Amino acid sequence: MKIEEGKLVIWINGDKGYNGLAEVGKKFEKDTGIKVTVEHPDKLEEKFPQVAATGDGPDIIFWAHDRFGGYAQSGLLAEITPDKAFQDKLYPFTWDAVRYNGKLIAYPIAVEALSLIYNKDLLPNPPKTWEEIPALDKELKAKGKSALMFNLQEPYFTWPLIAADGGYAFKYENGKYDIKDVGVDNAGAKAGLTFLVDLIKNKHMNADTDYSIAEAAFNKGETAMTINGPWAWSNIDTSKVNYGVTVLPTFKGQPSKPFVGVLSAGINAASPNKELAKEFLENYLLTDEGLEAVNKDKPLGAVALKSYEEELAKDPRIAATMENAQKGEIMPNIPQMSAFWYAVRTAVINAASGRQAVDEALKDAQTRITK
Ligand code: NA
Ligand code: NA
Ligand code: NA
Ligand code: NA
Ligand code: NA
Ligand code: NA
Repeated sequence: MKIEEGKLVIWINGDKGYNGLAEVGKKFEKDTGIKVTVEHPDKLEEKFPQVAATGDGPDIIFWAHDRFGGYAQSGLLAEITPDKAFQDKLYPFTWDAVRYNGKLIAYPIAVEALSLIYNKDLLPNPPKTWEEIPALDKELKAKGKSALMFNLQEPYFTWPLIAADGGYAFKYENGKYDIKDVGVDNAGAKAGLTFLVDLIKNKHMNADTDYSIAEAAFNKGETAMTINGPWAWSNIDTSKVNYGVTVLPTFKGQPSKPFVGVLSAGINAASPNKELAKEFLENYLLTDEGLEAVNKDKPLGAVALKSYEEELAKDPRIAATMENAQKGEIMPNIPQMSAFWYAVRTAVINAASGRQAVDEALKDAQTRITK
């Protein structure tokens, strides 16, 4: 057949633990006699919709859930059939990330979100609120340091604060998103962006701080805190910096709302191996031993499977990742989300520089996203 019956071909990106996944496949092959081939093609997220559109490609694809919206719109993904008992083995918010048009189209694997990263030697008790941070910065500036540096140029990094007091991208209801219910220019978003702009106006942050500056400042020990994700941990210079990772600060008593990415496993709609793929994903990969094999190769971060997350969370960085993810916002998987990134990027830049008042900046963004 076009996709070969009686084997599994799996695509996963080259920055994931594909050797560990291959070992899960080897266990599957020993139990079933079914060959499992793990591949990590370049540009696989672009290749997959091309080959799957002709009924070809891998049996299983692994990618962040938000890309699977577009795949599901094109009918590239099988509706999966986990029973209710299996569903109860994963944190319930992860299933929401893999619903499209009401139907489950993938298995959640792992969970990623921003956290507050802090220098224990500069700040052994990091702030629980954003409101504390101006006064803390003044104290640290007096001793030659700063409180907080993070990427202000990209809304992925500023949204956690902007949205804390009631902002949101699109309202989620019943496995679907309301494209008319956008939370970009409401009073909560205005409050959060005002607080951010005030941090800049009061000289606690510089409006041109980007990813490079924040990472370098924190790694040099110049700033007590940054905001970044699990991809950054390996790069933190632990020779210079005894760092911790914790829950993001609250604003107006409300948690920060980082976007959540859920690494997910979809089954090709054209696969003749859908029962094999289900068996592999449910009863080999989504087990403590299967996730351990992948994680030992390249860390997954926090995971969707409760039994293994409860083990991983002995690492406080992973516990913090999951806490911030549970309080955060699943990234919408709908096409209108592309309008969100560029509209909000523009709004925050214009607000932080003074080109636009906060209110008019967010109003213009709201209009574009809802057009
Ligand atoms: Na194999
Ligand atoms: Na406090
Ligand atoms: Na448990
Ligand atoms: Na264990
Ligand atoms: Na005002
Ligand atoms: Na409006």
